[PDB]
Amino acid sequence: TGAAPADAGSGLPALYREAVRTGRAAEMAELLAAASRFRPAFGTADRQPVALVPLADGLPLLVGCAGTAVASGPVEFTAFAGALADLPAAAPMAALPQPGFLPGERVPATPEALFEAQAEALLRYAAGRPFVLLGHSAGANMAHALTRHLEANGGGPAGLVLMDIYTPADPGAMGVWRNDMFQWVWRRSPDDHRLTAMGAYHRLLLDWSPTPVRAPVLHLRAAEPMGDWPPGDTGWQSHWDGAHTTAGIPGNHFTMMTEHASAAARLVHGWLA
Amino acid sequence: SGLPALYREAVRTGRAAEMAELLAAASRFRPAFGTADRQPVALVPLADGATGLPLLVGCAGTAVASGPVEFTAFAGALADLPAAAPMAALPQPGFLPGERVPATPEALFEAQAEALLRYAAGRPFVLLGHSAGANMAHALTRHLEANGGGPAGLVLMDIYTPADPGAMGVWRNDMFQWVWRRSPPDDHRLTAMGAYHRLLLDWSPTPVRAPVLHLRAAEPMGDWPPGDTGWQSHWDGAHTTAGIPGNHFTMMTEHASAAARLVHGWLA
Repeated sequence: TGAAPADAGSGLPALYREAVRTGRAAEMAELLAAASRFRPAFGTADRQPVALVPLADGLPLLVGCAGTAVASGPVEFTAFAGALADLPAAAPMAALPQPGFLPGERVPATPEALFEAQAEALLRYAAGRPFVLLGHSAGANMAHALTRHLEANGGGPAGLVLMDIYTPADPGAMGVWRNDMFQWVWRRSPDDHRLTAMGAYHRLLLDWSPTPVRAPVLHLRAAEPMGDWPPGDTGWQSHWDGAHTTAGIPGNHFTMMTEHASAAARLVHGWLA
Repeated sequence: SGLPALYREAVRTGRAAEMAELLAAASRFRPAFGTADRQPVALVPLADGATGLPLLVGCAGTAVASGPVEFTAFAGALADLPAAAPMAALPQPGFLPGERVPATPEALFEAQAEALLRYAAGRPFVLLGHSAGANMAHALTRHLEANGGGPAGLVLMDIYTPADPGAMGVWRNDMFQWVWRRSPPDDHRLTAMGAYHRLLLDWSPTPVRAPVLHLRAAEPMGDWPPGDTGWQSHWDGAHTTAGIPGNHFTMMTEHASAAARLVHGWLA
């Protein structure tokens, strides 16, 4: 019936805005996931290329896998990389993008086509150097899956850093806060292209499950809830059984990797090698 | 790219079925008008009174190139038949910029009924629809008759049942392809189409009191392997049932004068 008549758009962005204004992020995410079925997609035979984006320069290569939100891309690491740079003996860093958010890239048809494409960029960028993968929010899901694929094919990273991971199919607090997230990722920045990419990766991440990896895991989790939590406990918190190290980072699900990315850089640094 | 570019990919790949489902879903985020906050509807005059014939009111259909322009071929023929009845078109709210969609069937039809009865100024009228517009002319006849009025007639052209469309199920993709070329569809027309798909999927072919002139296409728009007449529009209990030259679309393009000579004679 109309939450903000002043808005004069009509595409998916306007429909997106009207979803978040009326508390229907879940309904909208499904819409976007169904929409991505009509985006051309690349498969393993004709993989579109992927280029890692340099981020900074005894430690292994650090590789940040971009998230799958509209706000996501290499940019999301730049505070972390900048804080990482001015550290003594700091690792060199790169960034793995998720293809399709930029024009006019295809999304993957399958996870195998994605990880085959990201894995060839990765090994070409790293040479024989050991690497450690990292990712935050949905980028944490994306980095664990790439890990699965690397290890399954006889390779792998030296360790896996997973900042504030949740299960998309079992969202816990991240479902309760879904509309709150959709709010943030817009303002942080969104066209139809980026929005259907988010839809396609959301479809990918409905088949995701919290399965083990060989690589030692570092699990960073925010100190503050991003939304409100009526139960009043820390039941909202990200979890990872069998993590080598679990470490709290000040800030919330997002501000841990902006206003407080300095502390994450320091703890990552003290954990490597 | 947007919903225009997804729509064409769906049609290019034979998936107009999923595209109608998507737009139905996408439309549930369109701002809507209820009966309380009604969006005004205005009739579009097409042909002047040339009696004592009733006013013909075509009901606009629900696809992306529907509206009062779909009655230009028909209304031109009508205006050069001798002693013609006048005619106006009734648009469907939500397809033009800045317009909202109807929240409920009740909201749309109270808006339309208001407008239509204003414009008539006492004159009896005949509701006329083609394709999904037939379902809308029917659904408004039901609404009016339920509330103590109604048209003196109803003209259903090539009406199918959306939930169980038979041949229009088979040909949905040819439908979508043609309605695009006829147009240039934007997000706002695709999302309106979707809103009207949602309401039409609940539509059933209930009987009406007014006499029904049923007009149907001679030719199968798409191919029909069965080789029989199971592709044709079907209205049991119609007053009159006439075949009109052409297929679902050209029956109101090239052969509109055929439809209009026939309507004209049926009315008088």
